[PDB]
Amino acid sequence: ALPEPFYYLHNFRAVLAWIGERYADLLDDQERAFIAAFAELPEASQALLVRMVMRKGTLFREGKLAYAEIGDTRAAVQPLLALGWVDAQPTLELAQLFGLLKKDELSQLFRDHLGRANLRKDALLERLQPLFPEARRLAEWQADFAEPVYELRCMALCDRLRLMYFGNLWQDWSEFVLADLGIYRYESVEFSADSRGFRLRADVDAYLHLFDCRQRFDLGEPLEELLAGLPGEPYANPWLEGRRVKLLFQFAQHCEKQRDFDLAQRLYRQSSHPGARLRAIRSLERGERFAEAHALAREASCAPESDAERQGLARLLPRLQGKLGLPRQARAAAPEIDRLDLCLAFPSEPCSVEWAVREHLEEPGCAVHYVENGLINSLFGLLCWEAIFAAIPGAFFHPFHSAPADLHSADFRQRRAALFEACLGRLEDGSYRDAIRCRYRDKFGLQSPFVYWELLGEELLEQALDCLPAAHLRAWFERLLEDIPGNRAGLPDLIQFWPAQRRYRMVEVKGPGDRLQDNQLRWLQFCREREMPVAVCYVRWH
DNA sequence: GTTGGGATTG
DNA sequence: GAATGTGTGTCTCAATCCCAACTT
DNA sequence: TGACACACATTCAA
Ligand SMILES: [Ca+2]
Ligand SMILES: [Ca+2]
Repeated sequence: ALPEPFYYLHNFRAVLAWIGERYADLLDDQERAFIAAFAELPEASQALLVRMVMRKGTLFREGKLAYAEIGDTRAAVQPLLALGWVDAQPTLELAQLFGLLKKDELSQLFRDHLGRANLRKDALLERLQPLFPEARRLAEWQADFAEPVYELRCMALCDRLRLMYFGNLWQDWSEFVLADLGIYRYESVEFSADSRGFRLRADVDAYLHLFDCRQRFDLGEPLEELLAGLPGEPYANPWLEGRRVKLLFQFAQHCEKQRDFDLAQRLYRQSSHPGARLRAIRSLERGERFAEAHALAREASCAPESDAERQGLARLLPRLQGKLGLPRQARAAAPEIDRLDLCLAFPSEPCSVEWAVREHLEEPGCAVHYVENGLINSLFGLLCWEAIFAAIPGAFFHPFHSAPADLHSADFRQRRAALFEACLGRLEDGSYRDAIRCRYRDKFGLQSPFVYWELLGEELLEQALDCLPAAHLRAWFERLLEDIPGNRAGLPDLIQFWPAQRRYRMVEVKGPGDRLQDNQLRWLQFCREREMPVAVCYVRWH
């Protein structure tokens, strides 16, 4: 509904300029030649090229290329044919033709070799691939097919550019029009004109290779040839080693699901990924090598990766000490968790077990809310908003940031320690209550990692602000900062407020067929050692 | 005719 | 009865087409 | 496009 018909080409020329000035030193010979050559195309053909780069395929029937802004599809496509950037009569493997053509058209083309039953499209290919392994020009499948198919052949450079400008490959160019329409509305940070996503080109190239390995894997191919291509020595850049170490982790998971534990051990062991060490032990155990398992677990319990790894090691060590001759480690006492049982009539009809306990528990002198990590994450997101989106160098390179780029980075707290000391300071004097309504009214709806506007109504915001102790908020917000990925979930299903007694209690509801998860248990027990009001409500039916 | 999942699209 | 492995649904931007599968 | 929580199945060491 915005004016201009060509906005998407304005936006693409826009990103070409931005990579021209910000990434100038990072471009190559072949690449900088592309940005130059692109600017010389007619407006009609530059527009078509942006359409194909923005749609799903690398392959298109001329028929699917109808656009009003560009009059003729065939006319606009010639200057692109000249650079070899768009192929006509490209080569299509059997499977790819099944994408381009309807089942009607495919039925006739292979009309000979389908006699058996009329059957599905996914099924045809299964029975039709052994007959047609080879790939052919579109002309060599049916010689008279008069509709071109186009293959955009320069797409690799475009993803390299998209990756450099955005700094993660999941965001589309559609980020532009959505922001303009006011659909996804982002916070605007003012960062330096020299700040950018990637420093070295070898950083871009490495990200791109890891992305290639999961692409080739989520299709597959064996890892046996993939781990040939991955580096066997850690990456220079920390964020890359983050990405690589995670990739290794997920490959090892796929191994474990195929019951290949001897390889699973080798893979987990060379990933630094969270809980990788644990899956390594549990993998060795699954593969019946108990001797190595026990030694790894003993090594881990000495300086454990996390409270969650402590929590799992507290199960693995004694079982291993069981299948080995060793004396068991008597596990710890737990403070216990405040039990509440409810016998409720049947659904009918569902209506989750959680919602039902919310209506049951409301006194009405009691108010009860369904918020899962919504309320603590959100209050934190509001209070520390000015610290989170603080303009720290290399934390923002574009307009579309939903969270700082350094968010999971280990020293992220330390770099902002100023504004965090200030925002966390508002708990010590009274100023947090007003400050949170201030960031809340001003910043409502803006995309942020922690703030669930959907969840946070006026009633819940001010009920929580006056029933939640300043000091308990200090505790939870400090714990949240200790491991951002590892502590932002586990929180309970419900929180209830008694505003007259300015009390609250958080309640986890477990229907039959759920137990308390490990991270949930950490959250409950952390509160319970701090003498915070949490409780677990287990429901039975009758 | 209906679903229902996808792409596409501003 | 724990403790595991493993499968499923919910978020969605919303509106519109275009197909493939099912149901009449 | 995952991250989360839940639901259900399987396999064990008390
Ligand atoms: Ca829940
Ligand atoms: Ca629950």
